[PDB]
Amino acid sequence: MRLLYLHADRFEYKTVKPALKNPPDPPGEASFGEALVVFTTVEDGDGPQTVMYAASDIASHSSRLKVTTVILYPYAHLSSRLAKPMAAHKRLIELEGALRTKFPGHVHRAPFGWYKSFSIACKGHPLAELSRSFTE
Amino acid sequence: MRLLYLHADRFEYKTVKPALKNPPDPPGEASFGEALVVFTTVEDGDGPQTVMYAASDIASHSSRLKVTTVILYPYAHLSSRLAKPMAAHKRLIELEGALRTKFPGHVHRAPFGWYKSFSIACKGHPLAELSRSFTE
Ligand SMILES: C[C@@H](O)[C@H](N)C(=O)N[C@H]1[C@@H](O)[C@H](n2cnc3c(N)ncnc32)O[C@@H]1CO
Ligand SMILES: C[C@@H](O)[C@H](N)C(=O)N[C@H]1[C@@H](O)[C@H](n2cnc3c(N)ncnc32)O[C@@H]1CO
Repeated sequence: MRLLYLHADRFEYKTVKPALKNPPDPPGEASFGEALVVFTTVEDGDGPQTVMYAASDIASHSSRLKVTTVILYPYAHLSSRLAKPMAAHKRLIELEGALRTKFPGHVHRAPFGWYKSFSIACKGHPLAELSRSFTE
Repeated sequence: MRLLYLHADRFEYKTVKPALKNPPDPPGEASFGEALVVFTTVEDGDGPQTVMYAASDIASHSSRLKVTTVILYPYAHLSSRLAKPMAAHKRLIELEGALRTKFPGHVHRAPFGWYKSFSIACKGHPLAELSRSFTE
């Protein structure tokens, strides 16, 4: 699992066209205030332990930033070892569930399988932008 | 070299604090209209051939999108095999020079060595967001 932690003053996205033949999440759109935006690439070989590591780190980083909103934003472009679409959608479902057990704020899981337009205003401070890898 | 091609309706950034002890580029800020924003991570082992590959692909992708502006945005977070700061600044200088020989539009090299705040409005269409690796 490759992740990118963007501490944003603002985030919003809208799904456009389907990217997979059968996108497992309905289309949609959302906009946010301050939020840690976690760009998430599920990698071939992520399982439950990977998920719990990532959940723990996401919650601890958020606590550091004092953020109360976390967006889990599926992203196919952070690495060159992706899990297949089905497996990836499952791990993201589990990652959302797992993060709720470690983080008291708002957790928003963005839809998986769509091309999306997004806007972000990413903060300029030293820890606004960090990358993370998790494995098992 | 790891790259991320973000086809944006809009982009802007401002440098905040220094990130290296001696940032080789002066501080600054800029804002743009439509533009391909190339998030660039220089990897340990990039040389001249890597640069020319990336320049060729950047120019050809831009031609596909019919964009006329390309931002080369140094980014330390796309991979886990970075070149050292000096080497990376050099390759980005060369990448900017090389891209001018293949792409007729505006090429903006963002400053290297700063923490930055940025805003992007990234397009929703099928090729608005692509990743690329180049090696030699
Ligand atoms: C394209 C860009 O605008 C958008 N943001 C996008 O990347 N959409 C992805 C994810 O939502 C999802 N997806 C497929 N594989 C994966 C994976 N291994 N890990 C996470 N998501 C995946 O399916 C879409 C196409 O790959
Ligand atoms: C932090 C985030 O807001 C900002 N956008 C940032 O990443 N700043 C980077 C690059 O500008 C540059 N830099 C250092 N190493 C590299 C490298 N190997 N490749 C490209 N740039 C590098 O030095 C800064 C700190 O790593």
